[PDB]
Amino acid sequence: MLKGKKAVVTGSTSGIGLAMATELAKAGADVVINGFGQPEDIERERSTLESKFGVKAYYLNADLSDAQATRDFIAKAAEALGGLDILVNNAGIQHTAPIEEFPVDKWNAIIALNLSAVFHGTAAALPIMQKQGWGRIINIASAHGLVASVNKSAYVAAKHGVVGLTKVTALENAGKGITCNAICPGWVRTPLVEKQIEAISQQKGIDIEAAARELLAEKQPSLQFVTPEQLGGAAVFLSSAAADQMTGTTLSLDGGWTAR
Amino acid sequence: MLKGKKAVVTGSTSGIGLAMATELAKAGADVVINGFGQPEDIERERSTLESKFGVKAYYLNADLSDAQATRDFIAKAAEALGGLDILVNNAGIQHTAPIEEFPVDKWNAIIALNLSAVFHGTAAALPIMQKQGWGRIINIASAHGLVASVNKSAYVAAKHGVVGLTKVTALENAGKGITCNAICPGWVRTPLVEKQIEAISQQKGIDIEAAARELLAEKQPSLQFVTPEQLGGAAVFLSSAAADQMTGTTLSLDGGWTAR
Amino acid sequence: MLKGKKAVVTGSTSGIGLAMATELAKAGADVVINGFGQPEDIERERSTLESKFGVKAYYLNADLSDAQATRDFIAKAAEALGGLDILVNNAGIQHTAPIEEFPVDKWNAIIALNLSAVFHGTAAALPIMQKQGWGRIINIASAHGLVASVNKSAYVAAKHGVVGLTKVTALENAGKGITCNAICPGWVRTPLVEKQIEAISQQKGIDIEAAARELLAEKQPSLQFVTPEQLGGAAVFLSSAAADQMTGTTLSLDGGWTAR
Amino acid sequence: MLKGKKAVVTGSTSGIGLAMATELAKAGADVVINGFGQPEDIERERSTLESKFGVKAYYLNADLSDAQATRDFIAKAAEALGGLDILVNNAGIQHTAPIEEFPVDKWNAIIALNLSAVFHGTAAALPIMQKQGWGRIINIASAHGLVASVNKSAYVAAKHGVVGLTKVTALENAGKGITCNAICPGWVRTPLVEKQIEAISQQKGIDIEAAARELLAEKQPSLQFVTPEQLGGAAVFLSSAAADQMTGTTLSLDGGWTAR
Ligand SMILES: NC(=O)c1ccc[n+]([C@@H]2O[C@H](COP(=O)([O-])OP(=O)(O)OC[C@H]3O[C@@H](n4cnc5c(N)ncnc54)[C@H](O)[C@@H]3O)[C@@H](O)[C@H]2O)c1
Ligand SMILES: NC(=O)c1ccc[n+]([C@@H]2O[C@H](COP(=O)([O-])OP(=O)(O)OC[C@H]3O[C@@H](n4cnc5c(N)ncnc54)[C@H](O)[C@@H]3O)[C@@H](O)[C@H]2O)c1
Ligand SMILES: NC(=O)c1ccc[n+]([C@@H]2O[C@H](COP(=O)([O-])OP(=O)(O)OC[C@H]3O[C@@H](n4cnc5c(N)ncnc54)[C@H](O)[C@@H]3O)[C@@H](O)[C@H]2O)c1
Ligand SMILES: NC(=O)c1ccc[n+]([C@@H]2O[C@H](COP(=O)([O-])OP(=O)(O)OC[C@H]3O[C@@H](n4cnc5c(N)ncnc54)[C@H](O)[C@@H]3O)[C@@H](O)[C@H]2O)c1
Ligand SMILES: [Ca+2]
Ligand SMILES: [Ca+2]
Ligand SMILES: [Cl-]
Ligand SMILES: [Cl-]
Ligand SMILES: [Cl-]
Repeated sequence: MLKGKKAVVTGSTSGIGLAMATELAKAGADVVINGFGQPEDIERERSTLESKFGVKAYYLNADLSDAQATRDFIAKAAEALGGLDILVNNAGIQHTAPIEEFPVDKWNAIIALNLSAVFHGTAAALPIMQKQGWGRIINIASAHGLVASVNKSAYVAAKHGVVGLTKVTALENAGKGITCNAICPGWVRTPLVEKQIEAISQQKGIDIEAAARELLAEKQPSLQFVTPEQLGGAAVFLSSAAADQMTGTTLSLDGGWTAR
Repeated sequence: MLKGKKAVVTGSTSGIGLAMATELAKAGADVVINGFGQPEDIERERSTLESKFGVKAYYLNADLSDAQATRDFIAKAAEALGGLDILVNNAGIQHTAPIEEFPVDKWNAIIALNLSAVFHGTAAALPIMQKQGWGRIINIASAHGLVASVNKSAYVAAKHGVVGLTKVTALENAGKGITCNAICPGWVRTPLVEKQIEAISQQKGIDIEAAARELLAEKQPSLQFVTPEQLGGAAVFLSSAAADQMTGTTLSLDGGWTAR
Repeated sequence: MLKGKKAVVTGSTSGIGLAMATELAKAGADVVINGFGQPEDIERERSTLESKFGVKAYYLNADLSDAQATRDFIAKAAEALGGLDILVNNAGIQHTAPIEEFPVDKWNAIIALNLSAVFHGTAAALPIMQKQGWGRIINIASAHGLVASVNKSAYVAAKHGVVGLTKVTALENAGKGITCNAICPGWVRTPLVEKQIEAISQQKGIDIEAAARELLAEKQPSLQFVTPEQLGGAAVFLSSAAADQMTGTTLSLDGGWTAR
Repeated sequence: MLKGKKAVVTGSTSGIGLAMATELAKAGADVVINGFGQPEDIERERSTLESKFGVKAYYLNADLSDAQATRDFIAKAAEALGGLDILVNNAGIQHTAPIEEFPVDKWNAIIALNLSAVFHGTAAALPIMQKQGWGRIINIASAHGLVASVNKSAYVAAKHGVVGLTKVTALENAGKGITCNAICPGWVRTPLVEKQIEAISQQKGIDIEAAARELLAEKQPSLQFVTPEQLGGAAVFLSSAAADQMTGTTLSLDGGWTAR
């Protein structure tokens, strides 16, 4: 459904980001992968996109925690793609600790990437989409953008802001043919959560995978993880014309996390 | 995208219901419509379905406001298709008036259909899906299942109820291959809506299309109606394996209505 | 605080409702209580209520599930008070049980009491509060009016309904000097809940005071029961002048229940 | 009554913060105000707080936008009041502008003061309350912490961030005797707002009162601004025992803003 569209995905050299660039390409969209890692992989990964889906893939490095760098990013990203229809702010970092102790430097880091990066990101993007008369800004928030969890102050503060920011963007460009929504995922066994499948498994020491099928049991009623492909799928739906009038809202995939 | 699957939509003889079945059929699925009207209009709609999408289309009458009648409906609808994977409880009605002047028979009439029917249609269908190991319950609430408007008590109550019933249904069958979600549409220009557009037309004694754009410019920030066709597309998505972990939540297609 | 103010509280011969009336009286209001029980016990509460707080207290039996009786109730209750400034629709019932197995009668009754009863009582009251230019309609919903939970479909539904209905009331009478909010309590150790604690203690075969701690843990993080006197104090406050602008919202007292 | 207890209110030299401190004092609590302004107007309000409520009112200058400054502030404040029982993080600023034109400097300033400040404030304040076993943290978010309005990206994002932070604060200190809640008020006629009123006045060609009516008209059903005094009443209620079990939730006084 997305043939001929130009999309950009932040933090997409791995995890949920990569799975998304994956599905958008499959939908027939040219994509601008972004993130960190061994140049080799990133290339094998970008290279592999044009192979599976027959679209054009481009890689641009950018530490999206820096406002200007981020803004200069999308601009170059757009230059490479020769346009900019779909922007998906996905890059993000997680840190655990009770407030009174949360490192001050970590707090600023999460806010700067998990939230601020979304704003500047959008800022630069909008003029282009506005000019065109069509656009899909897809912010990747999380359950923790609607509800809260212990010792994740910074992460929850950030995501809650992302969701809120999403609304503003939606209303501000209402009817313009442009939409902004925020996918709010649950438990996705990636490195960001694998660090918590082993942390919760050292305070009990019990099986490393028992601390997982347990990790879920406490938050996700489905007792099953949410696969990145599925998220990429949701990003594809948001980009369809079926969603022309779905703006400023949140789309949750959390095995029933928010239902209770 | 749904080849083989069997679907059912209450109140699908016209309006949003009909559009729902149409996209489910278009996606390759046998559907069972239902509703009121001139058998002539119903038969053409039922047949146009088998003709345009090359699938089996069954018609079943039932005054879903009747308990055993609706529960019976479900089973008889399961024999018609020879199984039952998707259920779209979309039947519903309306009445405008201030709380202290809302006929008690209207209050009832609404709660019976708009809320109770979803309950009876579910309980009847659940045992079936539970045995198949797969299932989809799509309840068509509204924006009035999240926020409220004047002189629509009954309707706002039942929707707020369908949303909460949706939540419960999702939790009781988590990880069983069955998901339950609520589509909370915004203004869709149907007859149920055309009735209020005309009431505004006369109240302010203004144009009929001038009274339309007004109804929008009050709740729908996009100033654009939500096409039934899109809602049928959002229903198709809730059926895709992409939404296997999307359960017990609402899917707002409202042009910004709940963003503010 | 409320010296002189004339209040009414459905289902107050016991538990939460009795508390709601107790703080109301304690705050200087004349109160009308109602509900089932032994005419002896009922007289005692009404009795104590009078001489302990120095205000008039009346009783009025009426089965609130009877739409017609309940309306005659407020008018009747209004006559004894010679006014009606505050209305608290508190009465309600529970019934644990899956969906495919929820007795249609158990659903009908909870819907008739927990939801419909609120509507009628409000319709029968608004008129009075409207003419005087001051009113307080305090609805007792529940966290389950905000989020769902297994085997409690009828309850969770009706509760969402109340929150939704509450909003409509507030909007229809906004500015008139009448406010409408919904108190949403967490676990309150009352007969209604003890009954569930006695089931968990039965199912798991553990100590009763233990099952109580286990009940709390699951949904209520504070691990401390919400107290009646508390919900009472909250109801009082909603009647203060600070609340004057607080209308059509939910006041949640659940020890974190809905925060996660 | 809060006699004995000690309280702190950021940004209280005027506006909502000032009315907040006046109510806690009237309740009998010794308070510490903070903010900017003319040392005479500051020292004036400070005096009235003692000469009118018979309590101790200390003053402390500090640019809450600075992480360390706010962390020492609560430090000195505690040492000043000889303790810290109630923290009211109120300090905040606004700036209207559409995402694409919203000043980067203007953004980071709003985030540092409308979100981060709440963080550090809470970070230094907790240790004290934790050791005491009792505490109250009152965050002054806004209706824009639940919903969104155009051209307020920074502000909306920050508020949600707060409503978000509020939850983690509560959860983390759940059952400890310390609660965290957020007051999300609607339009409160203050400078911050008179500025938005004078923008609609000179940008539409009409009275400064013609615009006010509109300001409310659009978002506030009650068509009446919320009074800074009422907010204080809320804050007082939150510090009461009636609210011992009310934690991690928002307390909205918007006049129906969020009900629709
Ligand atoms: N893992 C989960 O359960 C889960 C749940 C909900 C939401 N999310 C979100 O999904 C998105 C990706 O998280 P993840 O799980 O994939 O973690 P990840 O570790 O798997 O991915 C982080 C991605 O961001 C890149 N990144 C590194 N530095 C960056 C920078 N300065 N700017 C931008 N990107 C940078 C990484 O190299 C990587 O590609 C995030 O914003 C996170 O909110 C994850
Ligand atoms: N129009 C909107 O803006 C809008 C917005 C939100 C939700 N909805 C919902 O969409 C669904 C359809 O509403 P609509 O706009 O299509 O109105 P409609 O008038 O267009 O459709 C009502 C459908 O129900 C059928 N119906 C008649 N009697 C019935 C009965 N006894 N039992 C079951 N169905 C019966 C009708 O024949 C028709 O097919 C509803 O539940 C309504 O909540 C509509
Ligand atoms: N216990 C909790 O944790 C909890 C939590 C949230 C909400 N609530 C609500 O508090 C309200 C009171 O519940 P409860 O815990 O006090 O149960 P309860 O058993 O303690 O009280 C029920 C009250 O309703 C009366 N009642 C009996 N038949 C009635 C009828 N036909 N019509 C009206 N009232 C009738 C009862 O005699 C009693 O006074 C309810 O609507 C329930 O939703 C309770
Ligand atoms: N006015 C409204 O309608 C309204 C509505 C919702 C929320 N609020 C909130 O009320 C709180 C106060 O807003 P306001 O309306 O009173 O604006 P205000 O202009 O009236 O008050 C701003 C307060 O912050 C102080 N301030 C100055 N520099 C500061 C600094 N560096 N750090 C901290 N504080 C500083 C000011 O001196 C003043 O006391 C805010 O966080 C704002 O969210 C106001
Ligand atoms: Ca929740
Ligand atoms: Ca709203
Ligand atoms: Cl947690
Ligand atoms: Cl309205
Ligand atoms: Cl707006």
